[PDB]
Amino acid sequence: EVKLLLLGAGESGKSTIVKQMKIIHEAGYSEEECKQYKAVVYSNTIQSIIAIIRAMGRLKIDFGDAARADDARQLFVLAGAAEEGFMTAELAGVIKRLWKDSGVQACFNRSREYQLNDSAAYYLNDLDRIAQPNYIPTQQDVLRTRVKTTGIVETHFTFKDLHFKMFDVGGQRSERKKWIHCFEGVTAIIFCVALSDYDLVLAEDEEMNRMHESMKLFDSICNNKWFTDTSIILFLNKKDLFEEKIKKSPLTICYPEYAGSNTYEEAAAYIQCQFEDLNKRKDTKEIYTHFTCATDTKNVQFVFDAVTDVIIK
Ligand SMILES: Nc1nc2c(ncn2[C@@H]2O[C@H](COP(=O)(O)OP(=O)(O)O)[C@@H](O)[C@H]2O)c(=O)[nH]1
Ligand code: ALF
Ligand SMILES: [Mg+2]
Repeated sequence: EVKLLLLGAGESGKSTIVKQMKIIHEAGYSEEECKQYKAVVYSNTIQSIIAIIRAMGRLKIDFGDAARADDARQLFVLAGAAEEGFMTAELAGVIKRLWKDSGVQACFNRSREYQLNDSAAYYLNDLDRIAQPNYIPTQQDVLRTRVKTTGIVETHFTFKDLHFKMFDVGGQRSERKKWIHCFEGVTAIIFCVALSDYDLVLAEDEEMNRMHESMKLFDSICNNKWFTDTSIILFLNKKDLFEEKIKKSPLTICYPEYAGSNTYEEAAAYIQCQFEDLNKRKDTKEIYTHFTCATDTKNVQFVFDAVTDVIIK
């Protein structure tokens, strides 16, 4: 009986790691379970297109083609069905024309300037498929869903003859007050960090850099004497989004003294060292770091397999 606790700031990938356990250790989501997320997919998709159109006003960005104005009006007239688990070929068209508009795209490419779901493009780019009549979300569609965790979620599974009890909590500031309820008998903590957060700000605070917040959290948990005997595993998550982002957005936004290049390998090791540096007992305490893509099942499988042997030692 092993107890794992998934900690980290909001949207770091904790719940997505939990979803993988089902796919990797069980048999993935059944049809009835996939259908349950159908409305979340649609809700997520409609909320993402609205967040972009909402930002265009704030940033004063015009549509590329004047006619998009009617489509934008139609969107709100029709948005209500989507939430109920319904997508009409009419609504689908509206969203598709909007998504392809150059002004909408220009706004999309300035997303660090507001709050947008990591999966907006994933879904918006796959509209034809997800809008089909009789659509049932795929395993990846489920993994891509965004649903806020509030409270404590407990999940169980068997792996390598061990019975796992995985604990997951909410990372927003207002939720952190609930973390101490899970502190008992923890075999290992899996601290999730979103690498692509380096240039974003807190949903709960536009004055606070998202990566700095994680550092504050990791420093706290890692050096908490209560966890002196718990294995600290660090997942430097969203390696796939970081890879694409490092090429165009400067890391000096987060770490002003970074003198390396806009490359993945070099910028990734740097962030690793920043976090590993917070450990105050480097000779007595070990940090087990892994770079991950929580939405990629094969990646998570090989990484979880390695993490368990560590737990098995
Ligand atoms: N592309 C990409 N998105 C991810 C990854 N990890 C999680 N996501 C997406 O990021 C969003 C937030 O993750 P979630 O697991 O809800 O985070 P929590 O708030 O920490 O539980 C969800 O829509 C996920 O599908 C990753 O490595 N790559
Ligand atoms: F934003 Al998270 F679980 F911390 F939804
Ligand atoms: Mg969660």
